[PDB]
Amino acid sequence: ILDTENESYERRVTAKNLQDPEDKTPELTIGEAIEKAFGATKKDGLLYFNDIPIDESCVELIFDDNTANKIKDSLKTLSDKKIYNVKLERGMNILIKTPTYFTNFDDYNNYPSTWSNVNTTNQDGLQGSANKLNGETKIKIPMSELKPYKRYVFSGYSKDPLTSNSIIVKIKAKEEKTDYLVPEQGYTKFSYEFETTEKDSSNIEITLIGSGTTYLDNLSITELNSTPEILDEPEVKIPTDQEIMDAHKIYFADLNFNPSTGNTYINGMYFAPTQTNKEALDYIQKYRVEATLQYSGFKDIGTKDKEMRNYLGDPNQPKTNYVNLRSYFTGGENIMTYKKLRIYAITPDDRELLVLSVD
Amino acid sequence: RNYLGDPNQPKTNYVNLRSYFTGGENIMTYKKLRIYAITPDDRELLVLSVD
Ligand SMILES: [Ca+2]
Repeated sequence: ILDTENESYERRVTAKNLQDPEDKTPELTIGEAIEKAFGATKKDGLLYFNDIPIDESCVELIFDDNTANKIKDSLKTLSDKKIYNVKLERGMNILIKTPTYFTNFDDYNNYPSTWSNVNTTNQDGLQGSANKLNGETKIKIPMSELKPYKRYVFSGYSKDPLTSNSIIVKIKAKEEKTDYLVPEQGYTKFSYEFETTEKDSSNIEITLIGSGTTYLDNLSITELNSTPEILDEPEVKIPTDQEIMDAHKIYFADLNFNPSTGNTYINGMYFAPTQTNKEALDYIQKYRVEATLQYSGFKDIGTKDKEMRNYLGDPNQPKTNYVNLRSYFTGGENIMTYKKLRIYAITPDDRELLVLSVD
Repeated sequence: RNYLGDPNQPKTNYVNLRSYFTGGENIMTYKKLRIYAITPDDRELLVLSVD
């Protein structure tokens, strides 16, 4: 498969299966297969699609387990340790992802803005020139040349012929990731990852600071996948514990009178609606009450749901919370006024709050 | 509501002061009162004032 980040190409090519003598099919190394599978050209021994460099250095490569392990040991045996020189067997599942942004300091400059330190005067890099510049090279991308919610990889090659010193790599991205690189005599790939967000967030900034003379080439950036994220919402408005007790600050007790020694034994309750509490009287779902009955004392009487009757019985007045003390779990007895009583508002989350107390 | 309660008269705007968010109390006449017409676009306009 080819990535070629405007349209993909997939091909199929016959393998040899060395374990059969009667298969007189030709034998092909990987690199040989690629040039025929995509009509690629060899400008310098490197493979070029139309002008896009293609080999182990300039691109990213992706393998299946079998297809990778069958190279893992087929390389330590070969004379040349280049992958494109490994042959082809059946069932290899390969993938060639091309960089979206690439420079070898010889032919290719994808990057919109250029690096702060160039030094293209060289003959190293495994290819043409190489960035020497013992100093540091920054790079800034406006994030407008990037797919927003994706993660890319940053690949390239580094060597230090005196194998003494080393480099840092900062990536100002989703996160500010930190990174230290120890190059070697020969070149080595690094391929550090990072994530982008927000569709013109802060310009994404990659800085490379290294003390002592350093050598670079084939700096590739290339997409991998999408990353989910979350912005900013209107969330659960758990109102308070105070506005509850500010919603019930206005109440009225509906009373059923007794003709003999009239002491207005309670029939129920309300909680007055005004302009403000019409949100705060709504979160209270249950009502715990404990009262003082007639023939016995101060019993605990139920937590049944509210009733939502018309306030004061005035049909024009709206409907608001009614706590029918009559329907609670009394033994069947009335509830006097001017003696002890307490009503608890219990939020749905089992968090009781006192809201008034008869004293 | 029906204007003046006369069923032959048409239906026109009624502002039921009783159904408003009073604490449960009446509204006297010959003492201060003001009614605001609020257009749907949240643009209030005074339309009469008891004085
Ligand atoms: Ca190069």
